[PDB]
Amino acid sequence: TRVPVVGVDGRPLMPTTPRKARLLIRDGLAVPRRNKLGLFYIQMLRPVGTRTQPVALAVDPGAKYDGVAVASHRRVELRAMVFLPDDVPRKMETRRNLRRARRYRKTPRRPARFDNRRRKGYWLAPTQRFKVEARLKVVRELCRIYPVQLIVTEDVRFNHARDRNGKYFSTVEIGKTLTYREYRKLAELRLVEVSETDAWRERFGTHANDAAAMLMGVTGCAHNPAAPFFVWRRLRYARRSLFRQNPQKDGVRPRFGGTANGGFFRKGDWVEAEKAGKVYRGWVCGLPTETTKLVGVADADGKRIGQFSPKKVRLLARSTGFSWKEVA
RNA sequence: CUUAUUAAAUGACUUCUCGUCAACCACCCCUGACGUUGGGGGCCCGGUUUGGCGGGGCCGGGGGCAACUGGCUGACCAGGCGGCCCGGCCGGGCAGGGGUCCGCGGGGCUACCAAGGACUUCCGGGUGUUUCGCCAGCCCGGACUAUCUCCGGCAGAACCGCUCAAUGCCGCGGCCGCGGCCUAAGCCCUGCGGACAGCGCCGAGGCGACAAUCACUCCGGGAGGCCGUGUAUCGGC
DNA sequence: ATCAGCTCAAGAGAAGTCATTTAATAAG
DNA sequence: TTGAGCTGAT
Ligand SMILES: [Mg+2]
Ligand SMILES: [Mg+2]
Repeated sequence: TRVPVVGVDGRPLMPTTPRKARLLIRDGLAVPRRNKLGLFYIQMLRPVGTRTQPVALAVDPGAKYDGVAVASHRRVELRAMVFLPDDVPRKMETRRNLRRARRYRKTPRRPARFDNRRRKGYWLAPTQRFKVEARLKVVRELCRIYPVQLIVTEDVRFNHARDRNGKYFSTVEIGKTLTYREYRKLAELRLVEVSETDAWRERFGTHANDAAAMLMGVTGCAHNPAAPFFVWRRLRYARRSLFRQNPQKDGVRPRFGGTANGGFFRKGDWVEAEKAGKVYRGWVCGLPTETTKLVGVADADGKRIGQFSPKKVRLLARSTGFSWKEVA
């Protein structure tokens, strides 16, 4: 196991051992820290030598989930898996339907204006902006704590003109130029063909393994089966839909969404909670209200653990946007 | 790299409307005290007529066992903002004057650096869970008309409403000698009648930050290399 | 008097037109 | 995807 180290100037250093991590914290020379992805690291409180060896990052994008791996010049140091749960198209469809009904029943007749709705600069649909921004944040937060010098990614391609079914390629092809533009600001980029990915996978023998095979290809590092495996997913909430849509008996509409409501906790926050004499660490599914004076907490995969008394919940970290999960 | 063809992804405007909830009126049915009056119900699902969607009229079945419906009004983010009015920037409010589409008609103009506006361009504003902050989308104002972006109609077409359905037809110029004259189904303005609204616009979308984040093994507070600035997988024994 | 376990319901669609980004191919 | 209702228990 290795602990990432970050210098007083904000550069990543080379990773150190857990023993050095312990003693640097104990002696007060460095502060322990967690990344936005929850990865533990240490920030120095002293200048130290800045010499580092090569480190490379690989990202193998999928539609539903991605593989990520980090390798030193010697070995793979990390494997990870990233989930993006495809929530935005339904949310935009429901918002569109509600807008259409609202305008129908609440506005006069209005002119149809569709001929000249020009778009200025580069454009992406909200779903593709969502997935690009998530993948960029993952990469950008990995490059924050590791001395990444090279980014490796497969350049997905599909012949849409000859096969109509290609949905799960379109969702990853679209937005690639913005991704590649943003990648090159972090580190030098090596694009990889799908055939090269296949060849390296078959040579060396969870899709983080495929991203690791792209590393073993480009940089020749050894495989590391003992490397830790992490699961990360973007947190999803009902951000502005404050109430349920259909009026129920006597015309009531129950409240639904909102990430903040003037309380202490907020839905993205990471918390430790007690219930039935047992301790849980999780993320705030639900907020206290005048009637429902409980905090809903969910596990790393987004399923609610339960509802908790607000006295028994301790705030660990405010919303990072991600959950995290180490796989034993 | 410009333009085009095919195919995916998912964003916008508009029309038509389902779905949910609530109140009142009219009619019908079961049942109760003695036609007056009182409790409750009058519901669903599938098929069909159309190019298609929603009403309506038919066909059939379920579930009740009681046969099986009309009219009309209000609500579906919380709220925010603009126009104008009344009282004294706070309180209350929608009278006036605006917005769009359709039918018939008129005035001025022009043939693509068009007619001359704006879903063009530039600047700015409203809205957009919030602890703070940013963005997408929509809408609006002023300044020009921006290094150029955009501007139509008929049939099919009906039991009704809407719709550029598949398809078919027209206009996107004509005439003369690059230039000139003329003229629209194109551009600007506008009259009378009808439709939507009852004063309008935006509200169910994406995200950043937060030090409360103190780890990993292993013993029973400590251990899990010393040095090259107490980083290092690189170098040194 | 309040903690914990278990349960419940939850808005959706046709059509006209238009617009980006990413393929494979044209033609310049 | 999340607030809220209901019950049993101490
Ligand atoms: Mg707000
Ligand atoms: Mg047609």
